[PDB]
Amino acid sequence: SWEVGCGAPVPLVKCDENSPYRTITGDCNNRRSPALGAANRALARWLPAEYEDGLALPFGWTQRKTRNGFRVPLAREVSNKIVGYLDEDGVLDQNRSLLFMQWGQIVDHDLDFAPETELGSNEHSKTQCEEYCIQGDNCFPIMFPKNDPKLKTQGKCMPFFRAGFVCPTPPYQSLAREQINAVTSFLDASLVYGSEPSLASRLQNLSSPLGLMAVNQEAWDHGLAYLPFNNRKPSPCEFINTTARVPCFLAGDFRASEQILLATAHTLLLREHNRLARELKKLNPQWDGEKLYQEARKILGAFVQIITFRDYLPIVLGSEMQKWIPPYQGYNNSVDPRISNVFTFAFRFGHMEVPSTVSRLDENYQPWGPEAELPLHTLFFNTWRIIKDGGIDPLVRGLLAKKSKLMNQDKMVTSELRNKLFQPTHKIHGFDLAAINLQRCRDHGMPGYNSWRGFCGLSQPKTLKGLQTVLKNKILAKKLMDLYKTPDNIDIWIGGNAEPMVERGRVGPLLACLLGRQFQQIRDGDRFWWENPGVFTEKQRDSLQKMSFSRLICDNTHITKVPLHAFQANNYPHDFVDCSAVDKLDLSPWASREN
Ligand code: HEM
Ligand SMILES: *[C@@H]1O[C@H](CO)[C@@H](O[C@@H]2O[C@H](CO)[C@@H](O[C@H]3O[C@H](CO)[C@@H](O)[C@H](O)[C@@H]3O)[C@H](O)[C@H]2NC(C)=O)[C@H](O)[C@H]1NC(C)=O
Ligand SMILES: *[C@@H]1O[C@H](CO)[C@@H](O[C@@H]2O[C@H](CO)[C@@H](O[C@H]3O[C@H](CO)[C@@H](O)[C@H](O)[C@@H]3O)[C@H](O)[C@H]2NC(C)=O)[C@H](O)[C@H]1NC(C)=O
Ligand SMILES: *[C@@H]1O[C@H](CO)[C@@H](O[C@@H]2O[C@H](CO)[C@@H](O)[C@H](O)[C@H]2NC(C)=O)[C@H](O)[C@H]1NC(C)=O
Ligand SMILES: *[C@@H]1O[C@H](CO)[C@@H](O[C@@H]2O[C@H](CO)[C@@H](O)[C@H](O)[C@H]2NC(C)=O)[C@H](O)[C@H]1NC(C)=O
Ligand SMILES: [Ca+2]
Ligand SMILES: [F-]
Ligand SMILES: [F-]
Ligand SMILES: [F-]
Repeated sequence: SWEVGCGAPVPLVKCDENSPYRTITGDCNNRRSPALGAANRALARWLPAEYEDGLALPFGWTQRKTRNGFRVPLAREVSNKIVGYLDEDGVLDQNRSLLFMQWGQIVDHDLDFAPETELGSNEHSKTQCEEYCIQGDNCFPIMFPKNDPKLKTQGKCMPFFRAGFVCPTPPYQSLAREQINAVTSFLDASLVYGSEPSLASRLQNLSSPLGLMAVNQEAWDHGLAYLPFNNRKPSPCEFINTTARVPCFLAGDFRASEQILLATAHTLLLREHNRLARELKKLNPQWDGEKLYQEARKILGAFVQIITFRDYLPIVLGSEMQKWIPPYQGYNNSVDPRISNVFTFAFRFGHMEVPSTVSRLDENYQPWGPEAELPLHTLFFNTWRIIKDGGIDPLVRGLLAKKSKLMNQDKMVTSELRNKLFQPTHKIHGFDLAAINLQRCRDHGMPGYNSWRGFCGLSQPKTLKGLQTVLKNKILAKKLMDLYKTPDNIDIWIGGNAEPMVERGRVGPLLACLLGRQFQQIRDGDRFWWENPGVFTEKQRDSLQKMSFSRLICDNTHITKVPLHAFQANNYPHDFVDCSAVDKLDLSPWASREN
């Protein structure tokens, strides 16, 4: 008895079988169990969900029920006491480019998404929740503590709706609540091509047989393309400057326009497709619109994988890289490719790497204009800055020349993300990502810190002094303890991120384990992993090993000077070489001789 069945509300079709191209929804990868890794399924559970009433209520819901005999601290008070800081001076990561942070957010959005509950294409709940903070059904407000400034100017709470959950929708029972993953589990650039047929089609240019993606027809960037605008009205990107009226962009993943620098990456990727598409058409004049689409799409997914696994992971995990992700040994069909629930919180470490400003640089990498550098908080859902203020180049240079914020125990998340966040639904720039990240842990029903420490075979502290050693920080450990009473209750997000960083890495033991586990799993379980023999020919593989994020920039913007290693900190003149010195992708092995 497993309850094994629940395969209801989810899109399903026949397995193309023996087809050399990934299905959009992620289905048909695992032949013997077709729905593994597919979009719109439940986040996998490495450990049993822990809810207040065992079944679905989060801890904190019933204001009288304890978790391990203690009251869980209000999400925002954990923010105020531990996560906040004021001095942005000294904070930058001295050997990681702002692209380091940015790539993590791409990978993240390629792997997982637990959307919010709706139930109101018009309803008094998307207003009874924001206007009166009444807890009920899917409205689980973030109450403000006594003494929070925000009390004085904002209200009684920050509205917050519980995340979507499998099987049905409506008021639900039976089993433990499981959240949905509306995105595919495999590193496959689903953020560029979509997870859904439908949406996947919308994205395509099917007015012509060139196998191109749709591009904006209203604005251009020095003859280079932009992402299409969205049909959607209302539109937050429009609401951000009622005078300008520039809607959000349309991409394979709905979160694309959340911040300007993310929209930038999305558009460099689209560009890479179209570029690949044309080139392919040149070498093989007789290929299909579909054929061109899938083939470029396959080369692109191979790209996102190579940079992630060869260039990005080695530096998030550091020395702990070798221990969780041993060299590739072939596709294993028994390895479960599904993205676990805890990963979606483990991967949120990147939030502590986001700095407070964003720069635009001129051709010599000098401040572009008088208002070059801007507060990150005016950039949430900001699209007018790209379209009407220089385009992409000024913004990509910033990613290569600036640095990320470095995780620090006394400085965790910049106030830009911590007090001034713009949520696409409501009106202000007054939300808190750290309190939300904490509240979301409880909604998803996550086990405590020690449960995960135990899961990774690491010591489990039970007293102040024990927590002091694990964290190697005396004061931090005291605050955490005064708010939680026991480490067993410490929310995984704040717990995993409070640990000191491993050698050469950028996350601690617990996080290196949970991420390290996830990545080995989504690589060993992917039938279409690029090295998996039979997916790309040997000569094609040799061609792909030369890809670099640097070249991607050369071939897709008008930048002519770039670093060789793009994630490490690079100083301009000196660390920047001319594009000609950077290896190009030789698309010649993709040639097709008929006779
Ligand atoms: C500064 C720019 C960023 C903003 C404004 C931002 C904002 C957000 C917001 C609002 C959420 C959803 C909160 C909720 O309703 O639960 C979210 C989720 C998340 N963020 Fe970020 N984020 C940013 C950067 C990053 C980066 C750099 C990373 C990692 C390297 C990251 C990783 C994640 C992860 C893993 C999720 C959960 C995804 C899911 O399963 O749905 N974010 N972010
Ligand atoms: C700034 O970050 C750089 C990357 O973390 C780092 O340089 C890297 O150091 C590692 C470890 O010593 C080396 O890794 C590579 O070693 C051989 C070549 O030496 C390669 O064949 C392997 O693939 C392996 O990855 C590299 O020497 C180097 N990485 C690269 C890509 O150049 C610096 O240590 C950091 N700067 C400071 C001051 O610490
Ligand atoms: C809302 O979006 C507006 C653009 O979509 C933006 O206005 C634009 O920004 C500045 C003025 O704030 C102007 O830049 C400069 O333009 C000429 C050069 O061509 C100079 O001579 C001017 O002195 C000016 O500094 C843009 O041309 C301007 N356009 C308009 C119609 O005002 C606003 O800044 C945005 N404001 C908000 C609320 O975010
Ligand atoms: C889909 O089809 C073609 C692909 O090239 C696009 O039309 C060209 O775009 C520019 C628009 O300024 C012009 O040079 C011509 O009108 C077109 N040239 C060609 C090749 O005929 C069109 O933009 C594409 N539509 C979308 C949204 O992708
Ligand atoms: C494929 O991955 C699975 C997932 O871990 C592995 O299956 C294990 O096989 C070993 C035998 O070497 C057993 O002792 C383990 O208990 C199995 N674990 C699970 C979860 O099945 C295995 O490493 C891989 N299979 C092969 C032989 O390639
Ligand atoms: Ca994916
Ligand atoms: F600057
Ligand atoms: F503002
Ligand atoms: F060149």
